[PDB]
Amino acid sequence: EHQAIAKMRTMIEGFDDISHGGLPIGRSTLVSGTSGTGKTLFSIQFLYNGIIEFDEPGVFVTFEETPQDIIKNARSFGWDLAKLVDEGKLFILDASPDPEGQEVVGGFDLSALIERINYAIQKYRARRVSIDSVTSVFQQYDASSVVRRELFRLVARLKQIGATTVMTTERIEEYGPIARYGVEEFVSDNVVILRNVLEGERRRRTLEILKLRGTSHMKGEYPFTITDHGINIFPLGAMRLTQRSSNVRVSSGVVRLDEMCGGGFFKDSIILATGATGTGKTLLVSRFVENACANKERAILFAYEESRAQLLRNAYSWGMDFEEMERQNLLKIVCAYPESAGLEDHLQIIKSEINDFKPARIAIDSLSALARGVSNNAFRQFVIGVTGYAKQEEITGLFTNTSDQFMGAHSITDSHIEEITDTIILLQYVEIRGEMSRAINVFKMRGSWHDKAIREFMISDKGPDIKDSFRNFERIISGSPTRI
Amino acid sequence: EHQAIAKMRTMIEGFDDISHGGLPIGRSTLVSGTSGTGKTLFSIQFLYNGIIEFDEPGVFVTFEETPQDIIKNARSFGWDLAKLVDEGKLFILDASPDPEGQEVVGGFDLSALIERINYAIQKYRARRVSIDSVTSVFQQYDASSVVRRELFRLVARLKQIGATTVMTTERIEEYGPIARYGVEEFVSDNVVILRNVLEGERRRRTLEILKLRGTSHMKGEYPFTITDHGINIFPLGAMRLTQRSSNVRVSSGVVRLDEMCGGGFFKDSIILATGATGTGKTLLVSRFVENACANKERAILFAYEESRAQLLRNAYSWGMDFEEMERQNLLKIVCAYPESAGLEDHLQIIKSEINDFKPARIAIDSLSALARGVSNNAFRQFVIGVTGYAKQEEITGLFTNTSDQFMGAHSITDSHIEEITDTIILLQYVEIRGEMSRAINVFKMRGSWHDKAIREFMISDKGPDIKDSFRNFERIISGSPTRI
Amino acid sequence: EHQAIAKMRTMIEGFDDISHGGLPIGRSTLVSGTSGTGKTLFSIQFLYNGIIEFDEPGVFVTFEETPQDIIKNARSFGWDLAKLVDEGKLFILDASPDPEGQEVVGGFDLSALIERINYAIQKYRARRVSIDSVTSVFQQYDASSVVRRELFRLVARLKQIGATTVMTTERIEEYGPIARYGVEEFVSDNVVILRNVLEGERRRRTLEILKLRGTSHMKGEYPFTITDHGINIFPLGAMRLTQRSSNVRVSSGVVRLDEMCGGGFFKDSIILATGATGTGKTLLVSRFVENACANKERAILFAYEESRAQLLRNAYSWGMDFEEMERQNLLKIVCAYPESAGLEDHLQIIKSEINDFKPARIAIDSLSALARGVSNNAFRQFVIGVTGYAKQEEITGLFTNTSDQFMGAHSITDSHIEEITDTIILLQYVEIRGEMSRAINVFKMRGSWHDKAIREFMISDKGPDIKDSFRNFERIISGSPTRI
Ligand SMILES: Nc1ncnc2c1ncn2[C@@H]1O[C@H](COP(=O)(O)OP(=O)(O)OP(=O)(O)O)[C@@H](O)[C@H]1O
Ligand SMILES: Nc1ncnc2c1ncn2[C@@H]1O[C@H](COP(=O)(O)OP(=O)(O)OP(=O)(O)O)[C@@H](O)[C@H]1O
Ligand SMILES: Nc1ncnc2c1ncn2[C@@H]1O[C@H](COP(=O)(O)OP(=O)(O)OP(=O)(O)O)[C@@H](O)[C@H]1O
Ligand SMILES: Nc1ncnc2c1ncn2[C@@H]1O[C@H](COP(=O)(O)OP(=O)(O)OP(=O)(O)O)[C@@H](O)[C@H]1O
Ligand SMILES: Nc1ncnc2c1ncn2[C@@H]1O[C@H](COP(=O)(O)OP(=O)(O)OP(=O)(O)O)[C@@H](O)[C@H]1O
Ligand SMILES: Nc1ncnc2c1ncn2[C@@H]1O[C@H](COP(=O)(O)OP(=O)(O)OP(=O)(O)O)[C@@H](O)[C@H]1O
Ligand SMILES: [Mg+2]
Ligand SMILES: [Mg+2]
Ligand SMILES: [Mg+2]
Ligand SMILES: [Mg+2]
Ligand SMILES: [Mg+2]
Ligand SMILES: [Mg+2]
Repeated sequence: EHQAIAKMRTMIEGFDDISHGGLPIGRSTLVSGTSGTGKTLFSIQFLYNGIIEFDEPGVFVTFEETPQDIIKNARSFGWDLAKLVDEGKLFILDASPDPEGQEVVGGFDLSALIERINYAIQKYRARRVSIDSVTSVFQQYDASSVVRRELFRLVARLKQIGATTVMTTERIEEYGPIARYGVEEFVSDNVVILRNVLEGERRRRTLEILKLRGTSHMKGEYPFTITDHGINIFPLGAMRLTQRSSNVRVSSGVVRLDEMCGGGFFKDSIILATGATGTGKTLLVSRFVENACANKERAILFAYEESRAQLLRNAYSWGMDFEEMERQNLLKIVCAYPESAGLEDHLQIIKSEINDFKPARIAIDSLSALARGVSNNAFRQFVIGVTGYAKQEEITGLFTNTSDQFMGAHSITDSHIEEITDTIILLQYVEIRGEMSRAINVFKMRGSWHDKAIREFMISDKGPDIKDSFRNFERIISGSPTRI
Repeated sequence: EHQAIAKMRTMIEGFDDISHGGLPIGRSTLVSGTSGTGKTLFSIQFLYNGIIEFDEPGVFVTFEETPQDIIKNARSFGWDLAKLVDEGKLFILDASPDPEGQEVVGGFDLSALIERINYAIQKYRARRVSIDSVTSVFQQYDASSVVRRELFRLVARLKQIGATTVMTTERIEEYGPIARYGVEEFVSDNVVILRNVLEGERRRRTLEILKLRGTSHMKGEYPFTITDHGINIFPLGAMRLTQRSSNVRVSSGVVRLDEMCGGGFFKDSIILATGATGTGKTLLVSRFVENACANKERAILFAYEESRAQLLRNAYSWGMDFEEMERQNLLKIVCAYPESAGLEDHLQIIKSEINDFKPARIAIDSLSALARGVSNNAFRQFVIGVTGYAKQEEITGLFTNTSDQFMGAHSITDSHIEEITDTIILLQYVEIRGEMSRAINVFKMRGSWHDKAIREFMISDKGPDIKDSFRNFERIISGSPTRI
Repeated sequence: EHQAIAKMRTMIEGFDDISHGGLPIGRSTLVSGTSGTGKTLFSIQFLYNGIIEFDEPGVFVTFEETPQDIIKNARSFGWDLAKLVDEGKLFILDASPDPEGQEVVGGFDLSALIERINYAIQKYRARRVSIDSVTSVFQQYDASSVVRRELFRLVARLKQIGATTVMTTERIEEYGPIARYGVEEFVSDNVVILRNVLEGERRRRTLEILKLRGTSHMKGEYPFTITDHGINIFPLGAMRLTQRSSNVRVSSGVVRLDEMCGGGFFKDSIILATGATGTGKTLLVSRFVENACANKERAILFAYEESRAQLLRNAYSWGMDFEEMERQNLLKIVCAYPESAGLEDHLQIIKSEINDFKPARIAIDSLSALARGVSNNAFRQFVIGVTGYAKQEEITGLFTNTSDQFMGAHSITDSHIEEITDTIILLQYVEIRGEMSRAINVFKMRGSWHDKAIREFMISDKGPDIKDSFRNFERIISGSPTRI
C-alpha cells in the first residue's frame, strides 16, 4: 500500500518473475545447494548478464577454484570472460590457498579479506559483489555458533559498503537443514535453495526462494534446467495472451472431420484425440500434419513411440510421401523416446524446436506415452506448460492420449487433462457382428455445434472413410451394441 | 465457573478468537519458528496495533538487526515507525553487536540488559515489551541445561516489572522439537509455534498455540497468510449470521430453470452445478452472471480454467457481450490459474475481491479444477470458508464441479462437498439413438418443490432450450436408456 | 486369588476406573509428559479432591513456579487455594531458585530437601505428597546414570516416611522414550504417561498407565479433556444399565411411521436414518423433535451442517414453528460445526448439554458429517460413547447418516456402525418414469414386526405423505426398476 524497497534485475529468464523484480539492492543473498546443482553458474550468470546489459561491473571472489579453470568452464557456455577481464569490467579475485603454506592461524583472515574485496571494488567501480564457496574460510577450523559472528560481520560490512552480494553455501542432504550448520539462514536476508532430488532413478532440479525480508515473492519450488545458455528457470504466468480467434479456421486435414466440426477446428485451440490402441490416432495426427503442404505452411511432428523409418513406411502405406515435405522444408520429425530424457527437459526441447522452426501446427503423438513413470502433478505441469506455450503464439496443436481399458469404459482421460483441451475426438471399438469395427465421435467443442452423433469409420488404402451412423443399435460406448 | 485471568488484545485479526481474547497480561509468550515464517512481523504488528488503537507505548529489543533496516522493512507494509519514534511512542532498543569488539565474556550481559530495558520502560511508560531473536545472547556461548536459568531469570524479572512480553526463538526442523534446545517450552507460560511446512512442492503457513497456563484456547493448527497488511489469520466461526431469506428470490438467468426451481433460487444460498466435461456448466455460469445486468446489480466471475478472451469469444458466440457489462462497471473477471498460487491464498484473494467490488452474485467456475493437487481436508476447508463468507454477507453463490467418470456413475461429487451446498443441478450425457444428447435435472432443493423430473436440453445459438422429458425410456442416470 | 495391596482414591473422575481403585498407598507415581499436557493440573487436582472429600492434608512442591502464580492459575478453575492455605490444610513449599544467587554446587541439595519436606509433613499431618517438576534438581548439573541414585534415594525415603507421592517429569518426543533420560521408568513403581499427539493438524490428549507393581489396571491409551472443572477422563464401562423397556413406546412423530414400526419406536433405543443427500432425513429429525411438544416433554437438537436460521426457515416452510417451542423451554439448538472442535470434545459437549437440559429425546443431525477427517476407530469410539450414554439414561435417540454413493448401492453405512443401532430406516431414490421419486423402508427392527415392505413417499407442504407400495416393479434398491 506504500513504497517498497528497490531491487535490481539479474536478467535471468524466469527468476525476475519469481522474486517480483530481482534481488534487493544493498542486502545479501544466500544460494545454498548440494554438490553439482548450479550454485557457481548462478553467480557467473548473475555477473555476466549484469555486465552485458546495464554495463555494471562486478567482482568474483574464489576460494577453491583457480580463475583460469573458471574461465575455461565458462567458455563452453559461449560467453568469454578473459576478454571482459582485459577490458577492466570483471575482476576474479583469487583467495584460493597455496598447496604449500602454513596453518598457524585458523580463520582470522576475514579482516584482510574484506579489505582485499574493498580496494578491488574501489578500483573497478563494481556493483555486483559475488562471493562463491564462502563456506571454506569461516568454517575451515571453526565449530557451530562461532560462524554466526563471522557471517554477521561479513554481511554487515557488505551492507555498509552498499553493493549487491550473492553467497554460496553447501549442503549434505536434500530435504534436511538448509545449510551445513543450520545457522546461516538467520543471517542472510535472502535465502535461495537449489535442489537435485532423485526419485525413480531420475534427477529433477528445482529452485526455491525461502525468505525475502521486506518484499514479496513466490512461495514453493520451481523447476529449472541447465541448458547450453545457462540456467533457464521456467515461470508460471499466462496473462500475456489477450487475443482470440472467432474468425477464419484452419482445416483439420479430413474434409469429413471438418464438416463434423463445423468448418475447421479454430485458428488456435488444443485438440485432443483419445481412444484405445490400434484405433487410428496416428492416422489423424498424420492427416493433421500433412494438410500444411496444401497452404504452404510449416508444421512439425513429435514422435514418442515410433521412429522415423516406421513413420515414413506407414505414411507411404497411406499415400502421404513425407519425404516431399521434408525436402521442401515444410516438415520436421523429432523422433525421441520418453525415457531418453526426463519429463522437464522435454518441454525445453519442444520450446526450442518451436522457436527455431517457427511452425504453425504442432502435433505431439502419444501424450500418455510420456506419462507412465512420472506422477500426476508433473504430467499436469507439463501439459499446462505445453498448452500455454502453444496458445500464447497462435499455434493449432493436436495431441494424442491412448487409454488402458480398451473396450467400453468411462473417464476418457486417466490423467484428468481433458479439462484443459478445447476439442475432444472420441475413438473407440464397436463390436458389430463379431468383427470389431471402429467408430468416431466428436465429444465436445468450445465454440461450434460439432455434429452430436456417432459415426462408424474404417481405414482404407487412402485415408479415413467415415460411414453414416449407428442408428439401429444401443449403448454404443459400452462396447456392446444390442440392435433393436 | 469462576473469575479468570485478565488478557489484553493484540488487535491482530484472527488471533483474538483463537486465544479467547489475546495474550495474558503480565506473563511472557514464546513465538518460535523456522527461518522465514513471520516471527519478527508478529512482534512488530503486536507493537504497532497496540500503539495505534489503545495508545499503549512499547519497546522493541534487537540483537541481530539494526533499527534502520527494521524501519525500512516495515515501511513496505504501509506503517511508519520513524514518525512514532520521533513522537516518543516507540523505542527500538539496540543491542546488536559491533563487528569490531571483544569476546572475553560469553553471555554474562543479562544483568545489564534488564537494567537497559527497564530504564527505557521507565522513560517511555511502555506496556508491551517485545524481545526479538532472544536466542542469540543466552545461547551464544552456552550449552544445554544452562540456558534454563537464563530464561528463568529473564521471565522472572520481566514479570517483576509487570509488562506483556513476546519472545522469539528459532527452530531447525518443522515437526521435531519446539525450540533449538528443547528446554524453552517449560519456562514460558505461553508457547506459539509458527510453521512453514512443505509438501507437494508447495508451502503452507500455519499457526498453533501450544499452551496457555491458566486459561483456554483453540487446540490445533490454523493457517495464515502474510499479505500486504501483515499477518492475517483466518479464524473458524459462523455464529455471526442470524438472518435467513424465505422472502423474495433472485432469478437464475434462465426462465425455464426459474420455473423448474419454483420462482428463483433464493436471495442467499449455495448453488452447485455438476456433471461431466463439455456438458454446459460454463453456459449456466454465464447466464447466472449476465442476469445482473437486468436489475443493475454487480456480480463478478472467477475463472480457473479459461482466460478472458476465451470467455469473451464463447460469450459472444452465445449472445452475451460481456464488454458492455465490463464498461458499465457491472462485471469483473479475475482469470487466474489454480497452480499459480496455493489453495490457501485463493480464499484471501476471493475475500479481497468481494470486499473491494461489493457484489451481489459470485460465480466460481470449476471448483474441482483447484481440487486436484491438494488433499481432501484442505479442499473441504476452502469450500467451507468460501461458503461461509458468501452466506454471512447475503450473497447468492453458484459453483461448478466436473466429474471424472463421464457416463453413468454415482457419487455426484468426488470430494463429498454435497452436504454444504443448498441446490444441486444434475447435468449428464444421455445416449439417445447414437447421437449423445444431454439432459438437465434439479437434484435437490432446500425449501421448494423443485420439479422432480428429468429434462432433455440442447445448446442453441442463443441459450439453453430445455425440451420436455424422458418419459418413454428407463434408467437415465446409468447412461444407457432402454425405451419401452 | 488372594488379598491385594491397598490403594487410595484420587477422586479424579474417570481415573479411578482405569487403575482399579486409585494410586497405591505408600509408593510413588511418575506422571511424565510433553510441555502443555496437564502434568501440573493432575497434581493440583489430586491434592484438592483429597482435601475436599476425605479431609486429607497434602503438600505441594515447586521448583520453577512461584506459589502465587499457581494460586492465580488454579483460581480460574473455580477452586481457591489461598483459603485452604490459611486453614492449614494445604502447604505449597517453595524451592524455586532466587534469580540472584550462587552456583558453586550443582545439585547436592536433596539431603536438605528431604528434611524440608519431612518437617512440613510433620507440621501439617499431610498424607498426599506431590513433588512437581522434579526434573530440575537431580538433572540440573548431572549426566545420565547419575540421576538413578538420586531418584532411588528420593523414592526410598518417601516410602520410608509412608505417604503417597506423585512426581512430574518432562519429555522431548511423543512416541519415543518415556522420560528425558530413559532411566526414571525403572525406579518409580507407577508410571503414568500423558500425550498430546498431533495428526491431521488436530491435537488429541490421551492417558496411559504403563506399569503398576503388584496390582492390575487397564492397558492402552484412554482419551481425556481439560475442561473448566479440571481433567475429566472418559472411561469405558456399561455395567450400570440393568433395565430395558418392553413396555409403552414413544411416538416417532409421523403416525404412518408409527404404524409401520408397530406403534412407536421404544422408550429407549438407537434409531438410525440413512440414505443419500436431499432425501428427507432432516424432515424425519424435525418430526422426531417436534413431537415432544405434544406431550410437554423436553427434547434438544444437534446441528452440524445447518445454521439455526436456516433450520427455522425450513421448519416454517413445513409448518413447524420452532420459536414457540424455544419460548416454551421445550427445545434447544446447538448449531455447531464439525471442524470447529475435534471429535474428542464433541462427546463432552453433548454430555454437558444432556446433563444441563435433562431432555427426553436426542436427535444428532448428520452423524457422518463429523466422520470425514477422523479415522474409523475414533468415530467408532465416539458413536459407542454417544449410544451408551444415551442408553444408560433411558433416552430415545435418533441419528442421521448420509451415504456417498447416491444411486443403487450396498453397505448401508460406510463407517460400519449399523450393528450398534436398534432400528434402521432406509431412504433411497427410485427412478420412476424419469422423474426421480423417493421411497422409505424400515430395514430392521429389534423387537417388533416393523412392516417388511417398501413404501414410496413425497414431501408436501405439511409433512411426509407416504404412498402405498412398489408392487409392480423389480430391483427397486438398485436404482433402476423394471416394471413387469
Ligand atoms: N555446457 C553445459 N551444458 C549443460 N549442463 C552443463 C554444462 N556445463 C555444466 N553443466 C552442468 O552444470 C552443473 C555444474 O554447476 P556449477 O559447476 O556451476 O556448480 P556446482 O557443481 O553445483 O557447485 P560446486 O562447485 O560447489 O560443486 C553440473 O550439473 C553440470 O553437469
Ligand atoms: N495400409 C493399411 N491398410 C489397412 N489398415 C491399415 C493400413 N495401415 C494402417 N492400418 C490400420 O491402422 C491401425 C494402426 O493404428 P494407427 O497407426 O492408425 O495408430 P493409432 O491407433 O491412432 O495409434 P498408435 O500408433 O499410438 O497405436 C490398424 O487398425 C491398422 O489396421
Ligand atoms: N510486503 C510483503 N508482502 C508479503 N510478504 C512479505 C512482505 N514483506 C515480507 N514478507 C514475507 O514475510 C516473511 C518475513 O518475515 P520476518 O522477516 O518478519 O521474519 P522471519 O524471516 O520469519 O524471521 P527471522 O528474521 O528470524 O528469520 C517472509 O516470508 C517474506 O517473504
Ligand atoms: N455457438 C455454439 N453453438 C453450439 N454449441 C455450442 C456453442 N458454443 C458452445 N457450444 C457447446 O457448449 C459446450 C461446451 O461446454 P461449455 O463451454 O458450455 O461448458 P461446460 O461443459 O458447462 O464446462 P467446462 O467449460 O468446464 O467444460 C459443447 O457442448 C458445445 O457444443
Ligand atoms: N480453564 C481452563 N480451561 C481449559 N483448559 C485449560 C484451562 N486452564 C488451563 N488449561 C489447559 O491446561 C494445560 C495447562 O496444563 P498445566 O499448566 O497444569 O501443565 P503443563 O503445561 O502440561 O506442564 P508444565 O508447566 O510442566 O509445562 C494447557 O493445555 C492449557 O491450555
Ligand atoms: N417446502 C417444501 N416443499 C417441497 N419440498 C420441500 C420443501 N422443503 C424441503 N423440501 C424437500 O426437502 C428435501 C431437502 O432435504 P431435507 O432438508 O428434507 O433433508 P435430508 O435430505 O433428510 O438431509 P440433509 O439436509 O442432511 O441433506 C428436498 O427433496 C426438497 O424438495
Ligand atoms: Mg561451485
Ligand atoms: Mg501412435
Ligand atoms: Mg527475524
Ligand atoms: Mg467450464
Ligand atoms: Mg507444569
Ligand atoms: Mg440435513
